[PDB]
Amino acid sequence: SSVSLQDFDAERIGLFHEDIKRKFDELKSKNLKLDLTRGKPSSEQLDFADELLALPGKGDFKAADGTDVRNYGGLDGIVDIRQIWADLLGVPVEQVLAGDASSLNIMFDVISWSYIFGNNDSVQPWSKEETVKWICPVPGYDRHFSITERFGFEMISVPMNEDGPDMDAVEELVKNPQVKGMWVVPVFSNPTGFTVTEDVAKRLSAMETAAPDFRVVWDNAYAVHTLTDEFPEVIDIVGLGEAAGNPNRFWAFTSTSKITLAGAGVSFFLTSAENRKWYTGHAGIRGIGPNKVNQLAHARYFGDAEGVRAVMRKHAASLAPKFNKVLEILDSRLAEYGVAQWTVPAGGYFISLDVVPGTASRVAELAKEAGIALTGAGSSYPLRQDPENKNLRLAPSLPPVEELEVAMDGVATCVLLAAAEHYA
Amino acid sequence: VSLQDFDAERIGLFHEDIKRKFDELKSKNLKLDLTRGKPSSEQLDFADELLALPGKGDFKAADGTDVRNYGGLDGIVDIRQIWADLLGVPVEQVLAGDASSLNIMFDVISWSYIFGNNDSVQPWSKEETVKWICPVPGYDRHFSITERFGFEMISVPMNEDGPDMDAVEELVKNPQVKGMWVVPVFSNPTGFTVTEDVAKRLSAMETAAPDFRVVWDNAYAVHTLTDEFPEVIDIVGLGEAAGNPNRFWAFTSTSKITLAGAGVSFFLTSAENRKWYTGHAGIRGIGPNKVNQLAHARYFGDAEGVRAVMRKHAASLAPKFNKVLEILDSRLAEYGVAQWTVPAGGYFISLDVVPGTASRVAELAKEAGIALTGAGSSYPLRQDPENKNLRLAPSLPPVEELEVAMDGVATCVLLAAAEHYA
Ligand SMILES: Cc1ncc(COP(=O)(O)O)c(C=O)c1O
Ligand SMILES: Cc1ncc(COP(=O)(O)O)c(C=O)c1O
Repeated sequence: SSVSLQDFDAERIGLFHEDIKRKFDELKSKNLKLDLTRGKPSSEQLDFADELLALPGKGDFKAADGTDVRNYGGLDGIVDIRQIWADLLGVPVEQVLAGDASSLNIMFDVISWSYIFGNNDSVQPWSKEETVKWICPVPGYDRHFSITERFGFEMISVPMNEDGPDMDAVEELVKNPQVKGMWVVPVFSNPTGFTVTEDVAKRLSAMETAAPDFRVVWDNAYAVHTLTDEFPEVIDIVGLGEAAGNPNRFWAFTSTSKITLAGAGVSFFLTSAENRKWYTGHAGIRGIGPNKVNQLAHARYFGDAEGVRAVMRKHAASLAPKFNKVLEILDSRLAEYGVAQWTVPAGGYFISLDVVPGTASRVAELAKEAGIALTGAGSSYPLRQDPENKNLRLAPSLPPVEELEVAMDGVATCVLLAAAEHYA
Repeated sequence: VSLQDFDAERIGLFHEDIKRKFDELKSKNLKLDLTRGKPSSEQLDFADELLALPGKGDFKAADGTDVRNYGGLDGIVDIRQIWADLLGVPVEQVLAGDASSLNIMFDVISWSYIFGNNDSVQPWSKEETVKWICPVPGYDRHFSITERFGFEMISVPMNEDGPDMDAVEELVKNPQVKGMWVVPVFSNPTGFTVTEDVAKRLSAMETAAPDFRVVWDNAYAVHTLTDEFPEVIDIVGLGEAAGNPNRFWAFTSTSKITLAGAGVSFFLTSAENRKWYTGHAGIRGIGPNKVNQLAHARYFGDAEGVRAVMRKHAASLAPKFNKVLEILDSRLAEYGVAQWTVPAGGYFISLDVVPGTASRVAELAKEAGIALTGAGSSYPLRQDPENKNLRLAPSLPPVEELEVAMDGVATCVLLAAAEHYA
């Protein structure tokens, strides 16, 4: 009685194909120009931080330790913003470095410097190895993969599961000394929405790796970025490494790009004492230090960690209805057919949609014909290669709800037409 | 009579007297510092408004870009256009970054080492040896970058008209030589300025390395002490005219214009070099801080607004330089122990003392509570082969502290000289 599309008989699927073609032609007739690709805050979210454009303000230029933020010096970032983030994340302030307005920049730099110089645990620079391998949980973040691609690292994929990366697979892979590191987005992961559990974190902390200088990039970009009233747990991953006897394993990051201003916020690097010393030793050759004025501006804007969480409540209220609309259209158009699976995230910036394998690129092509921009098939995979051609990323944050409704209704029609083509 | 011409008896008397004066200095329990090439608080106060810019509701660049959101690797048009106008170059030449030009210099060297630059046949990491030309006295933070990368640094004199071009043109015949540092206007620390003729030689010279780069770090491009602004040679244009369009990586910043560490940096280079840079920069991140760029554009308004700011800096700094020069004149000139630059701009005075004594002068000054930068600080690997050069940084302290500090330094110079000759 219930029958999925893949189980429709030959005639039934042919007739379905004719029907959904009608619907697609109706869609194309609307002459839409809509875009579901932009993983960035809306204007209304950026409005929240309007005061920050006037901070720290005339005459307000002393950090909490007396530092004149207007003059040179200090590689670590100012104590005011470091302490707020330490309090927010529940870690010792000593673990926290605060940078400029890009956490990606710091991730690039620590990889780059490991490549040139070696890290503090290296016996030689990564540039001297015949092959460098890097573990990539998928679906994941294109800008991560682009860094390791640029450096010529062989990227080895593993599944990103509901509780984190597949640890049976990771534990096996790291037995090869070619493997130097891995990427993970541990909370509301980009784009699955999945979150690393304590058990998986402990496995990452305790596993033994063949490379003596192996590093996990723990890019906690969505550390407080809830859609609900409940904030996710902040695992003190640096502390878990230390407890396991692998203190230098984790390079942890976060930022305020999706809290304040996207591209004009403050970044953070959290790591062990030996790793911090290594980083600041190199960073002090690269320059005199980060922008302390913007750090003070941010400290004044937030006040304290509760002030950060109050801002995140504002973002949640803005984003929630957008996620809800996408989810409700996916359900109302697709659920009955058994053609697609999608995440129901509790935070972060994306919904991850799996369609009939072999059809994701066709869905994106159909959507384009109908004036709806989707992120390309494979975009969440190393080298833009999804071996199942099934996954699509949806970005609800920017457009208004009315645009999301029309666009997602269109996407649903494209999913069904591509599926009908595939099965017929 | 110069000190070096005093006879044994006379130098002995001099030595005893100056040693007593040094002891009297050391008893004052001073805590002074002539090392910091930083703007003073009074200079930083000029930009107080900038701490509140661009202000609520003011977030659009001139082309309509929302500066609060992601994207754009080149910097915003407003600040790029002001600097293009200020420097007299096409706006297309100008990239605007974050608050450190050193960071960009480091990056382009690092990326040449890892990846090669756009004219490389292989990354610099693949070379057995990389050599780099270092005009001296020069900037320690430049030399620290090339030291960190393990490049062999080859010194050449920084003369009044720029680097010794006979020496440079010979050195670049060696394909191991991949580049060169220069501070081309009010050079750090000599105050010397590259002439048109030397710039044309740099632009036209044949280099053995196909991917040779000059770092033209024009940190003091508008940083006059007199209110006469120096010529801005369009060095990128000169390289283009000479048929070496990709030779120059040019830099400047607002660190000594607005806020030191919270300003805006600039990278000026050829089209092919810009494409190479932004290709790599776009992997490193999503782009620079456009809000601070807009803040700076609003603060200045236009190139004339930048020059008005530089006049404020000149009026603050000129009396400090004058006071230092007056004390050098009144304590040292008659003895023939020292020579010093008399700069028209920039942040330093370069002082040469009796050869073999610079480290002793710095040690004596430290005993007396006066911090001087160490001997060799303006040389690669901190190695001044004559042990004669010292840097003086007048900008931060008030002139009252400068007079006490410099009087003490002069006593140290004379004691070290007396020890040397006795
Ligand atoms: C996983 C992840 N990391 C990093 C970033 C970008 O961060 P930043 O602006 O600090 O470079 C993003 C985008 O928000 C992201 O999704
Ligand atoms: C020659 C030179 N270049 C660069 C700098 C530092 O510039 P930034 O703050 O833009 O890194 C200085 C200090 O003013 C300098 O003397």
